[PDB]
Order: sequence, then structure tokens, then C-alpha cells
Amino acid sequence: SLKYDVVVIGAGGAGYHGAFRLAKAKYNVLMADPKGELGGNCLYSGCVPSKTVREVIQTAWRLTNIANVKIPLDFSTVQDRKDYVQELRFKQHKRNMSQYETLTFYKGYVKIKDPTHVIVKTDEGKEIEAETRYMIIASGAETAKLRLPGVEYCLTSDDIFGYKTSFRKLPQDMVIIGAGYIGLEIASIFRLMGVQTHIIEMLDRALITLEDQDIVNTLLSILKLNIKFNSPVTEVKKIKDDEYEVIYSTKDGSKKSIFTNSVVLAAGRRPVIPEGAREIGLSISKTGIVVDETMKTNIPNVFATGDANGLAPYYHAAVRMSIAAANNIMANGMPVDYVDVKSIPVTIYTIPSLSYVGILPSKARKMGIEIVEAEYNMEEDVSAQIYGQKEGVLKLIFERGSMRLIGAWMIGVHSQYLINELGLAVAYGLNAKQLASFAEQHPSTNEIISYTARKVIE
Amino acid sequence: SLKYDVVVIGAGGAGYHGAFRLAKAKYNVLMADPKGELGGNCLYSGCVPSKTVREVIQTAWRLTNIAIPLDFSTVQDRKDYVQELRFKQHKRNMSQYETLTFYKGYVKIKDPTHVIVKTDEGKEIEAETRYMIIASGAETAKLRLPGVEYCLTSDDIFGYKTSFRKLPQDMVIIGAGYIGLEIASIFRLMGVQTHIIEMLDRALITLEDQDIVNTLLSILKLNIKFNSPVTEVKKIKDDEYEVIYSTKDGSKKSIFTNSVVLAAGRRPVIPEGAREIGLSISKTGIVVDETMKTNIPNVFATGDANGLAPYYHAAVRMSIAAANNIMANGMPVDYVDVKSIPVTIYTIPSLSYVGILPSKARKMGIEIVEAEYNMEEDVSAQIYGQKEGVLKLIFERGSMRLIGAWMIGVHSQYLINELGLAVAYGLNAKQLASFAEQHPSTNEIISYTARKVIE
Amino acid sequence: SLKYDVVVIGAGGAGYHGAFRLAKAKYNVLMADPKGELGGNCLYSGCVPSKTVREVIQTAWRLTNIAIPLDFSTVQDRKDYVQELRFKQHKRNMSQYETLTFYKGYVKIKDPTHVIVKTDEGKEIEAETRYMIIASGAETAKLRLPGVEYCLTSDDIFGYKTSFRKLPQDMVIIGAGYIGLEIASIFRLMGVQTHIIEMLDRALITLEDQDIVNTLLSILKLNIKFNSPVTEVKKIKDDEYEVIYSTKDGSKKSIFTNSVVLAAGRRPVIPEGAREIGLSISKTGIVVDETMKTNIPNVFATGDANGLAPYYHAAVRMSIAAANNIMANGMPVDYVDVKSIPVTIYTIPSLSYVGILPSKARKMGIEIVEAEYNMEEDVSAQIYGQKEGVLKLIFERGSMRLIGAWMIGVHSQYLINELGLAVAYGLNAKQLASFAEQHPSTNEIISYTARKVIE
Amino acid sequence: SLKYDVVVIGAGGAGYHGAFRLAKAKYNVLMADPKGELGGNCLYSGCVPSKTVREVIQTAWRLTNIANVKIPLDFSTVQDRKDYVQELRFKQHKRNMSQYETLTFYKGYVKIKDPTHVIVKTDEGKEIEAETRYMIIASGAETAKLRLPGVEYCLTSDDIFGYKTSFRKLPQDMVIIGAGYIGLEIASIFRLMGVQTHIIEMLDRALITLEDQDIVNTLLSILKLNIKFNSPVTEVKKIKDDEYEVIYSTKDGSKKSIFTNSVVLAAGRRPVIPEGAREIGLSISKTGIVVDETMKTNIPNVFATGDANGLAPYYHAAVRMSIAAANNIMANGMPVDYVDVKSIPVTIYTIPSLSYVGILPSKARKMGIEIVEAEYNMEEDVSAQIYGQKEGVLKLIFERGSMRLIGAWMIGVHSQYLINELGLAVAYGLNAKQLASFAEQHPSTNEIISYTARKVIE
Ligand SMILES: Nc1ncnc2c1ncn2[C@@H]1O[C@H](COP(=O)(O)OP(=O)(O)O)[C@@H](O)[C@H]1O
Ligand SMILES: Nc1ncnc2c1ncn2[C@@H]1O[C@H](COP(=O)(O)OP(=O)(O)O)[C@@H](O)[C@H]1O
Ligand SMILES: Nc1ncnc2c1ncn2[C@@H]1O[C@H](COP(=O)(O)OP(=O)(O)O)[C@@H](O)[C@H]1O
Ligand SMILES: Nc1ncnc2c1ncn2[C@@H]1O[C@H](COP(=O)(O)OP(=O)(O)O)[C@@H](O)[C@H]1O
Repeated sequence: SLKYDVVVIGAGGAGYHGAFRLAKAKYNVLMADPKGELGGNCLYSGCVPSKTVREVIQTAWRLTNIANVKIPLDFSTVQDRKDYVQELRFKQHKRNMSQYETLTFYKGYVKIKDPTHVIVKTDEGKEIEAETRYMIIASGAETAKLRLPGVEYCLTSDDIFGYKTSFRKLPQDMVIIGAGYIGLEIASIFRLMGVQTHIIEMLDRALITLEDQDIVNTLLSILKLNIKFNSPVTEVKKIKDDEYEVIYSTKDGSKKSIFTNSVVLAAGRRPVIPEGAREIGLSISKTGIVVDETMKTNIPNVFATGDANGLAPYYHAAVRMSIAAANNIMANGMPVDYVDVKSIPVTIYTIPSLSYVGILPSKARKMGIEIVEAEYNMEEDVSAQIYGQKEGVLKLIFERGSMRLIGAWMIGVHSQYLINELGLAVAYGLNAKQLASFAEQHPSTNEIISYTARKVIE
Repeated sequence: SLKYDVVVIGAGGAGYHGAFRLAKAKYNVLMADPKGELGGNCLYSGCVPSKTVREVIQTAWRLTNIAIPLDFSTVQDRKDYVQELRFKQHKRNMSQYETLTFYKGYVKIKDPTHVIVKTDEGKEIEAETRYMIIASGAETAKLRLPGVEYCLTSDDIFGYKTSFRKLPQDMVIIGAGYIGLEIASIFRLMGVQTHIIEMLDRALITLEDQDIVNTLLSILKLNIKFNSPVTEVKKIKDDEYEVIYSTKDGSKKSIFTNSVVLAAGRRPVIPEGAREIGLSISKTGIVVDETMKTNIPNVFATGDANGLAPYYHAAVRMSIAAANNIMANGMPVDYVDVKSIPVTIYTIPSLSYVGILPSKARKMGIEIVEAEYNMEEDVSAQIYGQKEGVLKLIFERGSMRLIGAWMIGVHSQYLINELGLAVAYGLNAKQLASFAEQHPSTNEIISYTARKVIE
Repeated sequence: SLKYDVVVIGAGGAGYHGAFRLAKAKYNVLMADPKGELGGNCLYSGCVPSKTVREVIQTAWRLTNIAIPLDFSTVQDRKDYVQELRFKQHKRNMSQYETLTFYKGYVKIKDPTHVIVKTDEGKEIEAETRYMIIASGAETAKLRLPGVEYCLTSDDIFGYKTSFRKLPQDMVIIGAGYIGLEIASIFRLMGVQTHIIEMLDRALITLEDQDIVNTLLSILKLNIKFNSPVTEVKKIKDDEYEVIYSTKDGSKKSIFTNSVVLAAGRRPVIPEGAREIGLSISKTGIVVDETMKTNIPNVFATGDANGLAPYYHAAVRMSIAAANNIMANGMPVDYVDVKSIPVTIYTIPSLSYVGILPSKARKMGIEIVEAEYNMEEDVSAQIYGQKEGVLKLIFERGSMRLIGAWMIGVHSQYLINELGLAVAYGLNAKQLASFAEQHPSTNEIISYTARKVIE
Repeated sequence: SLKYDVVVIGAGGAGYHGAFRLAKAKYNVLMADPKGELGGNCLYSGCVPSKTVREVIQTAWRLTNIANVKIPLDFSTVQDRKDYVQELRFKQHKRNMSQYETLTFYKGYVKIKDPTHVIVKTDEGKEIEAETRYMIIASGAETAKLRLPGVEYCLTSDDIFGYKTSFRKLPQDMVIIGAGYIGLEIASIFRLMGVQTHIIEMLDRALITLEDQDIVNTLLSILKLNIKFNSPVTEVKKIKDDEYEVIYSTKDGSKKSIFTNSVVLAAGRRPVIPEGAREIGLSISKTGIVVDETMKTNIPNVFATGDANGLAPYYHAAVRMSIAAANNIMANGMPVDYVDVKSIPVTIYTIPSLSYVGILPSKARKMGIEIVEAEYNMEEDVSAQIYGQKEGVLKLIFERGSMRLIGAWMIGVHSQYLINELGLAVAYGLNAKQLASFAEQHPSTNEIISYTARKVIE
């Protein structure tokens, strides 16, 4: 009834970067999100605040290893800094949005009527009915709605890192349900702030999202967390404030119990499908809305970007997917842009962190690619030594013959920065020689990459 | 005589990385350095200790900004522990190579194939060799003025086990070169009141782009005086000095301070006997080509002694190139591309740069487009309250090849390596735009900034 | 710059005795030597350690002759204990002088009034001075032949804390100069079979009198080959070598031995930068006059670096003379008389000599009378069974002034000082005849021999 | 009845050097000595054998300080070497004598009839009656014939050092009667060979022959001998072989006793006056035959040389005196030669030895000569250090004004060699400057002299 070029459902990374590119091309674009803010869940309660918290505490700890006396920091001060940062960024995305005159934004939820028609339902409000030529579904994911008694007594990430959260005081000890990336991250950071942590995992292994058990095992050997495997939780009991009981079965079948001050549910997140999506015939699987590499669904004027598709549930990937949807829409659905998920780096933000990119040795084995590995030991890097954080390794994965760098992984200080240099090499197929001949800035940690590449040849 | 395949004079990065590679291939190599340690001056008094001090005090300051006192002596203890550890590490690595012989001593060159090594004990070992690598580095320039004796140098400040273990309240720094700016920046953050006096008309002459230097100065806001040659330093009491200087016009002025630092540039170090054998040597250093070969065809020269790129990581790369060419018995199988080696000035915030910058592009006749990002918007800048700065990408029109980049801001030292790789192997704006940096690392601003040019 | 009155380069006897005297008068003096000890090469590897070995093994042998086994390692322990003690003694003495600053380092000369001292740490201290004393000594000559690397030098043999701690059974010595003859003599007495090969036609060229050298050789009875340049030293096994040499005629010959010593003379050591400032320098060393003043008028040169009299005690005397002249602000108040400095070649028995000898007297046109004594008749020679030798007094006809003397025999090193004093201050035959030496010291032969000329 | 130019009474140093010089001038000379050998008492039983013994034992001890294990030497082997040396020298003086055809030698004693006539009494023989123009009395001295009960049980120097002596076995301990030079020497050497020594001295002080108590005290502080002063011996008792009792009074008057294996009489020697000497009117005092500096007596054709005159009872002085007598006789009694006793060096052959020459500080004080002393400490000399014999000092005595070296003394290693260099300076009056400017052979001990002279100026 009002008319637009594109509707974007969801205003996280998956949505707004695309929307901004379209708007800049003078496309009329309607974006709607219930939060009424940009950044989605990742800004509201994921990466941004979690890293903020991670940095403040890492800075405290490095200083404690250097001045070798203990440093006094209240968790409420850490949570203030997390909020100050979230607040700057909400304002900044609004101020950047306000520059695009042909972009209209609504605080509300989009329901789909048919491939060219939607209805935006606002908070205390009416139906806005809209017509459109293309649609970008960028509705993200949510915390997995588990059916287990006591679920209501568990904290989630939203509670721990949410903007203006009231979780502002540390417990003496905490049980984390789940050994995936969110759980391990939470276990790492809270342990560093003085909390006793226990992880209980249903399955036999941590980090299912990473297919390579040898890499997972190396990280666990460095982390030395208290992890119980093969231990489904069957109930959470609340005794009183700050007193819970988590009940669980074991690999034998015998029930067992652990008492704690605080229970955190770190299950996987699940894709969020907008109302009406099934009804217009959109192919949807377990992992999410099915898309090809151009982000196009089985309905040809409908794209799906970010966690809604499940292809690579990390914020930087969602942004990349968003821009590719925008490009393809501008080219009127001709496939002019594509996303290469292999070459997207991933970081698990434990302390130390694990980063990786490309093809790792186990997938290489299954594809029949013959490889050669090069190895560096992080005890020998300058910054590691300064800060007293000497654990970890870098591993470069080269294909035999071409010696193309086809993959890389790294546990240690600054892996999040190094992984990008290496991801670039991987994405455009540089070889050991090119890596050896490059001369990274001394004394930065990136200097271990050309160094490690010089090794393989020698 | 004792016969060797290669003799490496100097055991800094310009020396030992190549020695190691030649030894790994079982060449018989002889290396000497008077310190009797690996790492050169860079380790003893340059990059490792200065960046260690820099990282420690910036960590103190970051935490200060987000929520504690550290004495300077503790910082300097940390600097010393790291130096010590790395000396031990290079010796451990050296012990792996059976065919590498190391002496504590100076090398004199006798002819293109003969050297003698002089030890302290006064022993002199004669040796014959097929190739030499001159990796003998550089040394502090020695200005002659009354009162120079009262000046501290960066060697006094960062030297291993230095006695400089207490902070003056006010400090005057002679030189606006990169060592001057770095010292001023770090010490200002530890609470020292700093002042720079520079005889020439500008800062950072090693950087041809004045627009970039002006941007850095405007963000750093240092008290600097230009066209002000010092004529005398007078001592009045302990921890009390008068720096006397001349204005542009010719009139005398003076400043009173607690401490004076000389930072006047470095000069290439030429081994005894190098001149006598006819090595072609300019002002800037031993003349070499890109293969690191000198006018004498079995003699190579690497690192600060050649003056092409006086940074440790450039030095390591040249050492490796010398070793590859020697192994190919002189054939030029390896070459160093200087413009694609990143440089970082370690002020706070730092300046990093690589490749071809606008001043140079203009002189070459290359037409360019610049894409830019303001560091106020970076997540890590926000977390730390370090919001000053800017990233600029330099693209070649037509190809949109990335030919240069410069950045002032936090983590410029990490970002510049990603960018340096793109410059080195010729990636274009589309390629950088299509790559997805790890969120929320500061690296995300690169592809973010490449996406904006395309818009 | 730091301002000094004098800079002394080298801390051997040629350096420190003068430094000490200048410091005693409160001059500000700066001294440097890379060993970071006083005593020079003489202490580290020359006279003190060699004479210590000589005295120990001659004491063993005397007792053997009058009535027990000593391992060579014990001798070398004794040599090391004495060296150690004297290093400590010179440091104790140096600590008495508040105005003397000592560095472990090399001095480079920049101009007649400026030096820089380079330390191992790599620190370089610039310094300005009114006077210099170049006291930088001498070094082993470096013959270039295949297998030189297998040769021991007297440095290896007598050096402080040397690893040479076990005696070979047979030894070949290259050089019939005084170090060659001394080494051969001592080691023969420890049971080593010695052989000398000398390229030139005679021994001890530093001594112009062939009659004297022939007398010494005829008493020493060493196996020596003349006109026999070595062309190669080959190693066959541990403790097994082939010395290959050419005859006068041109034909090749070889000798098989367990050990080879090179003793090829010493060469003067010239500080870096001395040439560059225009110091007049010959083959034999830095040219000086008798005041020790060089062609640069505020620069003096003492000891083996000048080459006039390359013996420690001559060096000490020149150091003192430099210091007196400096104190007189350059006026020539003190002079060294070389011919009146005694010399002793420390073979067993030794040869000592002083003043003008017959070869020289003949060339000058001085007519002489020689008085002589046979050492068979000396009491101490008889007690020890060391009866080989002769004392000769050289008298000037008319005056009967004692102008020279030479002696082979026991205690020649003590007797020569009495005689040197008579030569130096011009005593005549009557005066020596009238003096009554302590009986039964070996000195009684002097006045005994002066009484016979008068008869 | 036979006719000669000169008669020489005694064939020691005082006699034969003069005799040889005369004979060489073709003077007919008759020399007679009861020993029938040349060298006198000094060769028979003084310096030559005592130094021989001293050297062998010093060589043993130096080697013991260097190899730092003990060295085995029987005293009989030391006595063999003493005899071998004495034997060479008896033969050598005879072989040198045989070269002078106008010198006639007799084994016998000379009696003087009048200034021009003597009688030689041979061993199993007649009177040879002789006429002569000059006479040289060179009859030396003997061991002082003391009146004390038990004197016959004491050894003397003649017994200890005599040629072919039967004293060839060391006692465990020995009492030495006398703290003069012979006694201290004997105490030094025997102590070094393992013997326990005690010296008992009549007088209040050691070394009366040296007027300077400060010098004597320094030597005693280094020697650390067992000396009893003010203790005249009153009797020597023999219990059995190797068992004696020496009885003595003390400074109070109370008798006391010491038991020993061996008693040595080290009294002063006394001049020996030939028969007839008094009767012709020769002036004779306590110290000996009175002579002027030309060795001439009150009877003008009679000279007296060596210990017979008592002016300087050391062998090298006696030789010097002999030659001066020979010269003056040749010049027919005109005083053409003179002896300067001040400038004759003296050594006391303890271990370490003391040597001295010239004017010492106490005589200087009495003459009113103002002096300055220079001092060197023997711990710092090379040879001292090699041999481990580091005790002692060198002292140079300069007159103020001229800075003439007027005296010197030295306790330590090689003082006997150094004293000659210094005696030469003293005899011809060199000054500090001349000593400083001279450069003694390095590394000999004489190098401490120019060194010490350089000090005084500084
Ligand atoms: N029907 C809908 N209409 C509008 N917004 C939606 C709808 N369903 C979910 N969203 C929003 O989409 C956003 C997705 O953000 P996020 O979970 O960070 O995913 P991504 O990383 O894929 O952007 C959330 O802010 C959520 O409120
Ligand atoms: N003649 C010489 N012989 C041996 N080493 C030398 C000589 N001259 C200088 N050097 C050494 O060479 C090293 C140079 O290293 P450095 O100054 O760090 O430069 P680079 O980074 O180019 O290696 C120093 O450690 C210095 O001591
Ligand atoms: N450039 C220099 N700077 C300082 N000392 C030096 C230099 N060259 C040589 N030397 C030192 O000078 C000393 C010379 O002493 P030595 O060889 O014993 O001769 P001399 O007997 O003449 O003193 C040696 O210890 C040597 O290390
Ligand atoms: N009347 C005499 N006739 C000949 N010889 C004598 C007479 N009296 C003593 N003698 C001898 O004179 C010698 C003196 O020797 P010595 O005591 O060494 O004194 P000096 O050192 O004075 O020569 C002795 O050998 C002794 O036998």
C-alpha cells in the first residue's frame, strides 16, 4: 500500500550493512526490527559487550603479571564499561542511518503475506502494509528454547551481557550447561575474575562447530577447565537466591547432583524464521533458511543473510552476506557477488583465544588433499613474553605441490589479529614463498607468520 | 688458514637469520659480534626494550582510563626480564646448528676472502671464506657541542640493565626524528613533561609525506620547537640543566629542565678494512642492489649498514635474501622489495605505513583514490578510550590496486601487516572489500573502508 | 666532551707506569685496554709467565743435578697463580689514584685532541684531551701458509689459563728468534725433543754480533736448520704432524713431530685512526725521538708500538719519560738512552747484554779491549753444575770506560744490571776493579774480571 | 838466607789475591799457610761451604712451595755437595797458582824475626830462613778460645762446614750459643732442615756488628727464631752421645737449664797474630793489627790485610785489601791505593738474608746527615711470588739536598745480588735520578730498585 524496492527484516549485521548500501544507491528500503536499534543480538548481547568485558579483564590480568601485586576491580565497573561502549555504538549506528534519506526504519516485527507484500506490526500499534520488489530476511537467531524443568532459573548470555543488565555481582561459583563456544568463553572469562566454574555437557566433545578434534583437544589442554562430558542435565532446582541444584545423568545412567550459586545455559542458538515464511513455500532445513552462495532462496526475489541461514553464524560473515545480497539485488538477481565461507576467519574468545580459517587437517584428510604443517611455539614471541601469556601454538596448513596456504589455526595472544592476515592469504591463495618473503612489522606478533613460513622451506 | 663458506660480521637480525639458514643447509659459517650475544643493538637498546616499556605503560594507562601505581623501576625490571629471556632464546636456537661457529669479537677485513677476528683476551683468529655478509649495523650519531656529556641517549634509557631507573619531572629531547617522538610520547604518558627542540624545519624526515607528519603532530600535540639548533647544555645541580639554543633569526634562548636526551639519528657502522678493500660506500651506507650484493661480488651487506630500510624486520628479510643468493653461488635468486616493508613509528598512538604514499605517487605520475576511516568508530578504540586517529588506503586509479596505506591509531602495528600483504602481492579494492575480517578486531575497519570506496 | 689532560691507549707497562705518575700529580687521565687489566701482553702471555715456567723448571733441574717429578700441569698452575696475583696487584695499585679513569675497550683516534672509546656493551665514550700516549704494543706476526692453523704460538703456551697443559714428546719450532730459542731451551729441559727451522741464514737477528750468537748456539747445542722456509704443516692424527720445508737449493724435505710452534716475530700495533691523522709510521713502528714525541707534537708513543727497544723494562722507562715531558708541557726534560738498557735472552743458560758491543764499536771506529772470565770458575755455577758460559767486558781504549758487556751463564740476568749501571753512568776499569762484590755471589766475577785487565 | 821481594803470611783471600798480583809483576813472593791449600778458613769452613749448604736446602724448599708436596733430602747428600764444591775449588786455586813461576808456596807457619826476616816452620820439618823487602800479614782469625766448662763438647762452624767433616746427621734439636751473624745463619738453615733450634745470647741484642737496632729488629720479626737474651752460658754438660745440658744464668741471676741433642758455639772469631809480631813493635789493638786505609802498619814495609786487621771481616773485603797492599808495595810504599770500607756490601745469610751497604740511618743521625728513606715491600716482586718467599723490605737511604744514595739495606730473596748494584751506586755516589732513569732487566728482582727510586721523586 506503500511501495518499496527492498524490505529488510532485522537490523543486525545481516541487515543494516546491506540496507545502507542499497539506500546509498537511492533504493527505497524499509527495515524493521523489534529492538528499534541497529546491531542486533550481537551488539545487544553478543560479541561487542562480551569482548568489552574480556578486554577489561585481560588488561587487569596482564598488569597483574607485570606489577606482580594483585589489581582491585569490581565487576560492576566492568559492566559499566560494557554499557558505555554499547551506548556509544547504538548512537553511532543511528547517526550513520540518518544519512540515508531513502531508508525508513520501524521498531516492529515483519510478517510475510506473499513474496512481494509484508505487514509491519509495531509495539503499541497498527499494521503498516507494504509492497516490495525484493526481500532480505536477516532475522538472525535466538537462544534455544529448551524443555527442561528449571530452565527459568538459568541465566543466558542475554542476561550476562545484555545492555543495562542487572547481573552486576559475581557468584562464588557457576555451572555452565554446554561446552560449545559460548560456554567455554564464559567459563574462561569468569574464571579469570575469581569464579569457580564447572561445565556440564550433554555430548562427548566440546566445540562441535569445529570438526577437528585434535585442535579442540589442544585448546582444552591449555585451558584446563572443569568439564563433565556425557552428562545431560535433567533438572535445575532453586533453593533460594544464589543457591541452586543442577541435577544430571552420567555415561552409566546414575543421577548425580552439583550445588552452585549460579546456572548459565549455553545451548546453541537457533535460527529465527519470520511469520509467513513457511506459508509462501520457502525451503528451510534444521540449520536454517536454505540459500545458495549468492544468498538467494528458492523464491527468487528473496534473499536470506546472517544467522537465519546458518551457513556461518558469526557477525563478520553476516555483514559480508548482507553486502552480497545488496549487490545481487541491484544486479536484479543476476548472480554478481558470492560468499566464500571457507575463507572467513573464526575466533573463539577464550583466554587464550583460538582462531582459525580455511581448510584444516581433518577436512583435508577427507578431501584427499595432501598437506604439510608448519608450527610455531608461542613461548618465543615478544608480546607473549612481555605479558606473561606464553601458552599456545600457530599452525600453517599448506597443500603439497603448490604449497598454497589452504588453512591456518592459532591458540594464543593476538590470534584474532593474526588470523586476518592469514585469512587474506587463504582467500587469495598465497603460497609459503610469498609468506616467507613478506616482512611483518617488528616486534608485533604477526612477525611469527613469515618466520613460520621461512621454517617450512628450511 | 681455517676455511669457511661464509663469514657473517654482526649478530643482529641482519646477521644471524641468514647465518642460521646457511648453517641449516650445512654450510660452514663463522659469525662474530663484540657483545657476544645475538640480537644486535635492536635487542640491547632498540625495539624490544622500547616496545616492552611502551606496552607496559600503555596497559597501565588503559586500565586507568577504564576504572593503581607502578614505579618506573618495575617497568625497567620488566624490560630487563624480557631482554634476558631473548638472549637466552637466541643462544638456545644457535646451539642447534653444528656448522655455525660464533665468537665474541670484532671482525677486520683483510681482503675479499680473508678476515681476522680480534677477541678481548687479545687472541686474533685469522680466517678465509668464500662469502661475507656485512651485517654490522648502525650507531648513535655523535653531535659535538659543549655539554653533550650530560645528555642521555636511547641507549642509556633502554639499554640492558641500565642505571636509568628513576623518572625526571621535566625532560628536553634533542631531535624530532622517530626516536625523539617515541621517547616524548612514552614518557609523557608516564607523567614526564616533555619538550622537543629540533634544528631542522620539520619532524620525521625519513617520511617524505608532510601531510601525514602534520596529521600525526596535530594528534600528538607535543611541545616542539623547530629551526632551533642547540648550542650548549649546562649543568646547574643534580637533576637540573640549561639547554641553550638559537632561534631561526639568530637570537639566544634557553630552557630549564631536569634531564636532556639526545636523539640525533643513527650512522651506519663500517667494519675495519672495508674501505681499504674498495667497497663502494655512500653517506647512507654500503651501496648494494636489491639482491644485497655489494660492488665486490662475493660480499653482501644487510641491515642498517646498507641504510636502505633501517628496521629490524627489513634487516631479517635482507639477511635471508643474502643467504639464498649465496647458496645459489651468487646467482640472483632472491630480491628485497623495500616499499612493501611496513614501518611503524611507536608513538602513542602509533603511525604505521607501507607502500607508495601520495607525495611519491604524485612524483611518479600515478593517479590515486584515497579511502578513509575515522578511528572514533572502531570498537577497540572505544573500549580503551583511545579514539584519536585515521586509516587511509591508497588505490591506483583503473586497476584499483592497493599501492599504499597509512594509519594512525590503536593496533596500527597489527593492521599494517594485513595491508602490507595486500600491497606486496597486489590485491585490489574488490578483493579487500570481499574479505571478512574477524569481528570485533580492529582489522574489520579495512574491508569496511574498502567497501566505502566502491560506494 | 669529557675533558682530560692525557689519554693513554694501552695498559701494558708502556702505558700504566706513566699514567700512574701523571695521576699522582693529579692530572686527569683516561686509560683504556681491551683486556680490562693492567700488564699488557707481557703479563698475559710474555715475560712474567714464561720466566715463571723457566724458574720453576730450572729449580726442578737444579735439585735433580744435586741429589722427584712435577707434572707440567702443576708448573702451569704456578704460572697461572702468579699471573692472577699480579693482575690483582695492578688493580690494587690503580685504585689509589682518584684522577685516573680506566675503561675496558679500544681507543680510536679522531683528531690529535679527540678519541672515542668503544666498549663491548657497544657503548662509545667520546673524549677530548691535551696529550696522548700511544702505548698499544705489538702482536704476533701472521705468516700465511697452509696449516698455520695447527701451530701453537707462545700465546697458546704461556697465555693465562691456557688449555696447553700437557707436553708433547717431540716439538718443531718455526723461528730462531729469541722466542724460538727460549721455548726450545725450556722445553728441552722438561724432556721435550725440540727442533728449530728458520727460513733466514742465522739466529737472533735483533743482535747484530754474530760472534756472540755463535757462542750462544755452540753452548746451547740445539738442533736448528737454517735457510729452510716452511711451505706446509699437515695434520695426520691427534698429536701428529708433518712440517714440510724447502732447502736452500730448492728441494723439498719433511719432518714428523707431535707439535708445532710458530715464533715469527712480533709486529707493532697501530690504533685505529692513527694513520688517518698523519702520524709518521715506519716498518719498525711509530717514529719517535728520544723524548718519545711523535711528529704530532702533543702525541707521544712508548713501548713496542715505537719498536725502538721492545722489552718490558724499556717500555716502563719510555712511559715514565713521556709522563715527565707531558708534565713539562712538551719541553724535553727527559730522554731515553736505549743502548744502556740491558737485554736478556732467557734460554738456559741465558744471554744478557748491554751497551756497545764489538761489532758496533768497530763500525763506529772505537778501539776496544775485552776482558773475559770463564763461568766454570764461579761458585754458584759449581754448586748447580751449570758451568757453561762466559762474561765479557768491553772497555774503551784510553779512558778504559766500560761501554758494553755481555754474559752467558747463570744469573746473567742479575749481573747485567750492575754492569748496565756502570755502562749508563760511565764507570771505568779502575772503578770496577776497586769495587768489592758480595762473596760468594756470582757478581764477584765482575771486579775479579776488571782486575785482570789491569794485569 | 833465601831472598824475596815479599813474604805473604796466610793463603786465604787476604793473601793469595795480592800474592798473585805481585807474582804476575814478576816479584819473587813467598807465601806460607799451615793448611797447605789456598782459600783460608772461608773456603775450608766459612762462606763457600755454608752457602753451598744454604743453596741446596733453599732449592729443596722452593720446590716444596711450588709442587706443594714434601721433598726428601738426606743431610749427608747435602754434605756431599758441599765437599764436591770445596774439592773443585782447592784444585782450581792450585791450578791458578801454578801459573806464577816467581811464587813459592809452603805448607807451614811463619814466625817473624825482624821486619825483613822470617822463618817458615813446616809440618814434619826444618826452619826455612828467609829475607824480604815487604811483608803482608794475612793470617786471618780463629774461633774465639772461650774459658767455660764443657767447651770441648760444643760444635763450631769448623765442624759443621769443614771439608770432609763427619757431622753428617741432623739432631732433633740444637742449642746455639751466640746471636751474632754465624749463629743466626746456623739457626736459619738448620731450622729449615727440620731441626729445633734455640739461641742463647750473653748480651741484650743480636748482631752487634750492625750498629742499627731498628734493622736488626725487623729481621728478627721476620725470622721468628727462639732467642734468649741476657743469658750467659755457665756450663755445658755431656750426658751421653746426642744428649747435653746447657746451663745458663738469667737477667735476674737464677741458674736455668735446657736439654739438647747438640750444642754449637757461635762466638765471635778473633784475629790471629803471628809469632814475633808483638816483638818487633807492631801496633795491635782489640780488633786486630792497626792499619791505615792503605793497609800499612806502623812498621812501614809491613802491611796487614783481611781479618787480621779487623776493619771489615768479610772475604770480599779481604780480597780488596790484598790487592791494595800489592799495589802499594809495587809503588814502593807510596800510598797509590786505598780501601773504602763503608762502600763494601755485607750479607747475613739467614733465610731470608739481610744485605746492607754504606751509611745507615743510625750512623746518619750521629753524623748529622739529614736523610730521606724509600721503601719497597717484597710481596710485590715477581721472583718472590714465584717462589712463595714474600717476606721483607728494600730501603734506600738518600742524603737530603744532593739526593745521593748514601746507603741501602734489604731483607729478602736475592738481596745478595741487589746489594752489589746498590753498593756500586753508593761507592761512586749516584743519586735518586740516576737510579730512577736506569732500567733494570725485567722480570729480575733488581727491577724493584729503579722502581723504588721513581717513588721518592713522586
Ligand atoms: N520478523 C522480524 N522482523 C524484524 N526483525 C526481526 C524479526 N525476527 C527477528 N528479528 C530481529 O533480527 C535481528 C537479528 O540480529 P542477529 O541475531 O544479530 O543476527 P545477524 O547476525 O544475522 O544480524 C534481531 O535484532 C531480531 O530482533
Ligand atoms: N667489526 C665488527 N665485527 C663484528 N661485529 C660488529 C662489528 N661492527 C659492529 N658489529 C656488531 O653488529 C651488530 C649490528 O646489529 P644492529 O646494530 O642491530 O643492526 P642490524 O639490525 O642491521 O642487524 C651489533 O651488535 C654490533 O656490535
Ligand atoms: N686501540 C687500542 N686501545 C686500547 N688498547 C689497545 C689498543 N690496541 C692495543 N691495545 C692494548 O695495548 C696493550 C699493549 O701492551 P704490550 O703489548 O704489553 O706492549 P708494551 O710493553 O709496549 O706496553 C695490550 O694489552 C693491548 O690490548
Ligand atoms: N803464622 C802464620 N803463617 C802462615 N799462615 C797463617 C799463620 N797464621 C794463620 N795463618 C793462616 O792464614 C789463613 C787466614 O785465612 P782466613 O782466616 O780466611 O782470613 P782472610 O779472610 O783474612 O784471608 C788461614 O788459612 C790460616 O791457616
